Amino acid sequence: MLTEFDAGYGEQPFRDLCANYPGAEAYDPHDFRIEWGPIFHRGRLDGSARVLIVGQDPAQHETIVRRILVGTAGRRTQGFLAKLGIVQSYVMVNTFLYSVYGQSGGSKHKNEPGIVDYRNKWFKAVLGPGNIEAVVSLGGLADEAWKAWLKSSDGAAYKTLAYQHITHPTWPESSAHDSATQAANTKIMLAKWNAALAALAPEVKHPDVPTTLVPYGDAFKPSELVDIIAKDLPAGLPAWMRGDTPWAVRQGVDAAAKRRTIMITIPDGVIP
Amino acid sequence: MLTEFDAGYGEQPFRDLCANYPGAEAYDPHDFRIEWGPIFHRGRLDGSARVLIVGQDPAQHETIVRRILVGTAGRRTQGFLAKLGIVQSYVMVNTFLYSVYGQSGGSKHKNEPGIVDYRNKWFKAVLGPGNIEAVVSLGGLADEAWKAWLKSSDGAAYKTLAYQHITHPTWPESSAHDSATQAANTKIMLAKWNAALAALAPEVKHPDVPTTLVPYGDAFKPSELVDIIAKDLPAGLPAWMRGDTPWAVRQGVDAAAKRRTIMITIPDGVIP
Ligand SMILES: O=c1[nH]c(=O)c2nc[nH]c2[nH]1
Ligand SMILES: O=c1[nH]c(=O)c2nc[nH]c2[nH]1
Repeated sequence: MLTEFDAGYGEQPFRDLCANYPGAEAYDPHDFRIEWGPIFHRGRLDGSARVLIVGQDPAQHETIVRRILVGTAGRRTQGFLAKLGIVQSYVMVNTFLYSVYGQSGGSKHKNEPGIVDYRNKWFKAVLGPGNIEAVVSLGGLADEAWKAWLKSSDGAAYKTLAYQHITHPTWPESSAHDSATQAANTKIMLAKWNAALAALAPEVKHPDVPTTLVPYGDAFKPSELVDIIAKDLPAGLPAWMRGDTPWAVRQGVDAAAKRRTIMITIPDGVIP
Repeated sequence: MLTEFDAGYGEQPFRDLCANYPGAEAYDPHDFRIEWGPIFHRGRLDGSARVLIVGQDPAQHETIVRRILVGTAGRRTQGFLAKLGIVQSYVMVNTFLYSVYGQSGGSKHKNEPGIVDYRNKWFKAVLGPGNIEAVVSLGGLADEAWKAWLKSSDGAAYKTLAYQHITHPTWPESSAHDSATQAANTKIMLAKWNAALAALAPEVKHPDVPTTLVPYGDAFKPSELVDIIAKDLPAGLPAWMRGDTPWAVRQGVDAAAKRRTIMITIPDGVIP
């Protein structure tokens, strides 16, 4: 009858990190959805994490759960980790605290000191315990974020740490709308992902589950889409918030109204 | 620029309480909104609480914030405590972990062992430090909840503790729709609230701010409506979620759709 949960940011240095976060002085209130407040991480902050994930920016599901990467992008990432034998021993952090409000106008402010400095503080903290043995960045901006981190004083000691830059999980659906082109690019992604998994498997010497590598096909299998674990969510959040069915979307008659609203809908089958 | 927050349930005995909570085996899944998961509390759990508030059941605002009494009822309660000099030294718990559906019935189940046993555990925990000097129940069901606690072995030792049953803060708008009856019923409530404050002022000997009691008039004044404090909310939640303007409602084309959906709308003025 036991249900696990994440108990948040009560221990240092995370406690101070979450009380002194940057707002409109670092993140432009127009090009960033700072109106929803910062979503900080996902995963273990007790030091048991073995792989670090660097994502890009949060979406609307994350805006409700208050943990990053809990949508479709997250479930694809869970399956990627599962292939390495990693089931719970991970920590994820985003390139941006807030969501980009574009227009994909994310790279417009990638050089803001107030933004990079604060992210580096989170990198310094999660890497501090020295237990991370692999780092994976999602997309090109996370890639630039990690590489800019290794060029800083505090991060210079991680140039040797196993690292793979892979394509952002939502690239196929972001690059085209036709199911045909989307399916073709997915095959291209899964092929590139297979190359990264082969390079990381020998570096991950402490998996939650010993696992022989099984590569992706041309398309995703349902088993390669893994639900977020209960242990990642705050206390009390229902099981369907970490299920396979979408439940949050932005809704508005125009752009101004759509930005101001998130609609939450419980999947069918929960309520008798 | 420091923003405080509640870091949840990482310390015992609360950690185990939030990992082993009751579901459909104690709360009937039709007469209770268990689909949204449990909302546990609001306030201090470090032992600095001086006043215990016992509420009834959570609403749609609480379902997003994941703390109880953050809606209009909560803001009226804040102002009630503010008159006793209490600004942050409090802890609040609901009679039910979930929000009844309806209802109609709403009290069919007030005596279910699976419900009361678990609530008593939360009572025992918050009261353990022996720092609570006054208890206030909201509504008739919260009143019976406290009385059921005093009839238990572990709770018999609190029959001596100063206690006041006041009317549930959202009763006037619950009793009638015409603004005339609402204003009339409010006057009756504020009269009963003033009666409770007269009885509790000498019992609250450890206020965060020494304050001379100012009784209510015939209607609520803007100053007697106090916004929930940042320290009560999880890390990252934006300031407007603890503002004076409603931003959450259940909405649907029929009863079934309304139960499955919550609408979140950012107040005007937040986004530039
Ligand atoms: O937290 C997130 N990080 C991401 O990189 C991303 N992409 C889509 N959705 C996302 N959520
Ligand atoms: O947490 C809550 N407890 C209550 O008793 C209540 N009444 C209205 N809204 C409420 N929220």
